[PDB]
Amino acid sequence: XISXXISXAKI
Amino acid sequence: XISXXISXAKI
Amino acid sequence: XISXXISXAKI
Amino acid sequence: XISXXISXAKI
Amino acid sequence: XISXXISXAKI
Amino acid sequence: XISXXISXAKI
Amino acid sequence: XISXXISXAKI
Amino acid sequence: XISXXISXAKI
Ligand SMILES: [Cl-]
Ligand SMILES: [Cl-]
Ligand SMILES: [Cl-]
Ligand SMILES: [Cl-]
Ligand SMILES: [Cl-]
Ligand SMILES: [Cl-]
Ligand SMILES: [Cl-]
Ligand SMILES: [Cl-]
Ligand SMILES: [Cl-]
Ligand SMILES: [Cl-]
Ligand SMILES: [Cl-]
Ligand SMILES: [Cl-]
Ligand SMILES: [Cl-]
Ligand SMILES: [Cl-]
Repeated sequence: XISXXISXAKI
Repeated sequence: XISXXISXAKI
Repeated sequence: XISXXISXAKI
Repeated sequence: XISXXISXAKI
Repeated sequence: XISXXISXAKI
Repeated sequence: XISXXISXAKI
Repeated sequence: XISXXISXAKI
Repeated sequence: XISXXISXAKI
C-alpha cells in the first residue's frame, strides 16, 4: 500500500 | 549541509 | 553562539 | 502522527 | 528565527 | 479526507 | 530553501 | 487508482 511514511529524516 | 536524500526506498 | 539547528530529526 | 517536538536541546 | 511551528491548520 | 499539506511557504 | 512540498494531489 | 505520482518536481 503506502510504505515507509514520513518522519523528517528525508523530508 | 545536505546529507542523505531521497532514493524511493522510503519515499 | 549557536548549537544545533534543524536536521529533520526533530523538525 | 505528531512525535517529539521542541525542547531546546537542538532548537 | 524558528517562528510559529505548526497549528494543525495546514498540518 | 486529506486537506492542507505543506508547500514551504509557511513551513 | 524547501519548496514544492506535498498536498496529496500529486503525492 | 493512484494518479499524479512522484515526478521529481516536488520530490
Ligand atoms: Cl521522511
Ligand atoms: Cl538519511
Ligand atoms: Cl527515500
Ligand atoms: Cl531537527
Ligand atoms: Cl508536541
Ligand atoms: Cl529541540
Ligand atoms: Cl499548520
Ligand atoms: Cl507551508
Ligand atoms: Cl501553500
Ligand atoms: Cl506546486
Ligand atoms: Cl502533492
Ligand atoms: Cl491537474
Ligand atoms: Cl510543481
Ligand atoms: Cl514530485
